[PDB]
Amino acid sequence: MWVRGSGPSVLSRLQDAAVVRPGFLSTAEEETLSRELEPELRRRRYEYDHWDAAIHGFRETEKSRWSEASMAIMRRVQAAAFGPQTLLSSVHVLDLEARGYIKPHVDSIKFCGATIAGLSLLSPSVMRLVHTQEPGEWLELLLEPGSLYILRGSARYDFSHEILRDEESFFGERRIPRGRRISVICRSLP
Ligand SMILES: O=C(O)CCC(=O)C(=O)O
Ligand SMILES: [Mn+2]
Ligand SMILES: [Mn+2]
Ligand SMILES: [Mn+2]
Repeated sequence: MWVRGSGPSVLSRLQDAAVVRPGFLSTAEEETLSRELEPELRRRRYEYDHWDAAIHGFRETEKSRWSEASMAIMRRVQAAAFGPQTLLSSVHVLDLEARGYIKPHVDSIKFCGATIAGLSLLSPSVMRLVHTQEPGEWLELLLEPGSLYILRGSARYDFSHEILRDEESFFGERRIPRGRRISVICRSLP
């Protein structure tokens, strides 16, 4: 079980809209990614936090030039997550510290398209999707290293997403300890 719903209603409506594929990436693929990004990210300071920022305890980069092994993975993501849809010119790499987390938010409708897909690296975390009008409507998705999640349609427009902080990091009743986490985010264009 990598998904948990607030009821079978939200589960029915989002079965093809909020998708997780654990084991999308192989060990080699995970490491290929770690090797390439680590020195690029390590050149940056974890940013000053802002109460009014969705993301906390983070540093990031936008990557558009890839080695051939990495390019192969992006295409696999592209093939699995996007229809006949155009991708943004760059890919978002997010690096969260163990004490870092992401607050509830909908990814900007001006600059993001209908599909968001993301790979998680290094450490397990929990993405919770809560309905923007109804706090009672939610899903939790368990994101282990090497997993690809896809959020599209209703899961991308009508729900918020967030990556729970360590103290609040529960998949159901199970504790998911938070460590440092690298994520690689592909977004469709408007
Ligand atoms: O790491 C992730 O998958 C979350 C990325 C995200 O929500 C964002 O940067 O808007
Ligand atoms: Mn920045
Ligand atoms: Mn987001
Ligand atoms: Mn129980």
